[PDB]
Amino acid sequence: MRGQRGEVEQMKSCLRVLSQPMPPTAGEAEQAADQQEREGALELLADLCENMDNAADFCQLSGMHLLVGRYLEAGAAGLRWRAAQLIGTCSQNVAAIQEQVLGLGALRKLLRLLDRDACDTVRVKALFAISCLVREQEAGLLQFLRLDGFSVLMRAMQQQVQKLKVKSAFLLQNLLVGHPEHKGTLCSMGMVQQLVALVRTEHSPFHEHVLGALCSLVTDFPQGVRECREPELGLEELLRHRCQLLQQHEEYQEELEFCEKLLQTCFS
Repeated sequence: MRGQRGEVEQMKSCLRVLSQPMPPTAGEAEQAADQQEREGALELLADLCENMDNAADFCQLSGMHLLVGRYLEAGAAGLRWRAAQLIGTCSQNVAAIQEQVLGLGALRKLLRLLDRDACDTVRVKALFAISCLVREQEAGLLQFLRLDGFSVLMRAMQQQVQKLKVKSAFLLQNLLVGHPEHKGTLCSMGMVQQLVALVRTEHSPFHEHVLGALCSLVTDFPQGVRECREPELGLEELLRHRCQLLQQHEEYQEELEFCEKLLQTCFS
C-alpha cells in the first residue's frame, strides 16, 4: 500500500465504521448518532483521498465497492452526498480509478441522484462525480450517452437552482468541445431546440454556457446549422436582440462572442 502508516490506519478505521450494519432496531437518538459517525468517516476518507496514493489504497481496500453498493442509496442525504463527493475526489484525473468506478455501475446510480434526489447538495455532488468519470474517458461518455445522461443534464439546466444549472451547462459545454463525434446524436435528440428555449428564459450567467454549447453544435456541422435556421425556432431575432443587450456590459463579452459567431455562421 502507498499511503503512510498513520493514513492507512485512519482509512481502515473509517472503513470499519462504514462497513457496520445500520442499527438493526434503533430509536431516534441512536440513528442520528450513528449517522454522524458515518458522515465523519466519509469526510476523513475524503481529506485523505485528495492524495492520489491514498485514493488508490481506498480502491484496493474495496472502498469503492462499499460506496457504490450501499452509500449512494443510503436513506440519509448527508450520507449520499458525501459518498458521491468521495467518489469524485478519488477519481478526478486518475484514469485507472475512473475505469474501476465505471465498472462498478456508479454512473447509473449517480445519474439517478442527479435527476431525482430531493436534496440539492446530493444533486450537485452527484454531478461533480459524473463530471469526473465522463470527461477524459471515452467509455464513460459512451455509457453516459446510453444511460440518457444528456437528458438528465438538460433537466438540471431547466430546473431552478442556479449553482446546479450553471454546473450542468458548464459540463455540457465541456463535453461538446472535447467530443465532437456526438454532435449528430445530440442534434437528433432536439438539443438545439432545448438549448434555444433556455436562451429565452431570464438572462443570467448561465446563458453564456448554453450559448457556448450551441456554438459547438453549429461549428463544422451542417445539421446543427439547419436546426438553428428552422423558422419556428426564432433564433435569429433572439440572438440579434441579445447582442444589443450585451454590447455595453463588458462582463458579458464571452456570451456576446458566442452570439456573434452563431449569427455569422447561421444567419449570413
